[PDB]
Amino acid sequence: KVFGRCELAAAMKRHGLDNYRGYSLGNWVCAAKFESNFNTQATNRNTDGSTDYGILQINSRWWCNDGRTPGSRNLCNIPCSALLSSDITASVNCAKKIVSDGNGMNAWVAWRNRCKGTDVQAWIRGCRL
Ligand SMILES: [Cl-]
Ligand SMILES: [Cl-]
Ligand SMILES: [Cl-]
Ligand SMILES: [Cl-]
Ligand SMILES: [Cl-]
Ligand SMILES: [Cl-]
Ligand SMILES: [Cl-]
Ligand SMILES: [Cl-]
Ligand code: NA
Repeated sequence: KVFGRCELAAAMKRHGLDNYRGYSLGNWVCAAKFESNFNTQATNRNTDGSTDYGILQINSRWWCNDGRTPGSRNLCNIPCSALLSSDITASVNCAKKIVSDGNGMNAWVAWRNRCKGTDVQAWIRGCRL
């Protein structure tokens, strides 16, 4: 599913991501924009052999199981395929664990490089939330 911007903001809020760990909703929407362009089915292979899955490009090195990432963990206790669903529940629940892991949203390199410090409220501007 390719979400609309406000549609995704609303779904993230529904699932308790707004201000989670102090990160406003616009931070999450901005991260999703640059990770997946709001496409739940996005996948990308990393140089290390791991793969990133879903709207927030969650990595199989630590967070989900895909059966083909040697030496990896599955700390969200989910198949990586769950992160591609039109229903964002699994991605949101896993993102909550990731953002709590110590480095906040810097876990998402694209958030650090493209969202951090910017006017992230622009991403939810105009939305009925
Ligand atoms: Cl957009
Ligand atoms: Cl915001
Ligand atoms: Cl594996
Ligand atoms: Cl393969
Ligand atoms: Cl594990
Ligand atoms: Cl699994
Ligand atoms: Cl949803
Ligand atoms: Cl933080
Ligand atoms: Na894994």
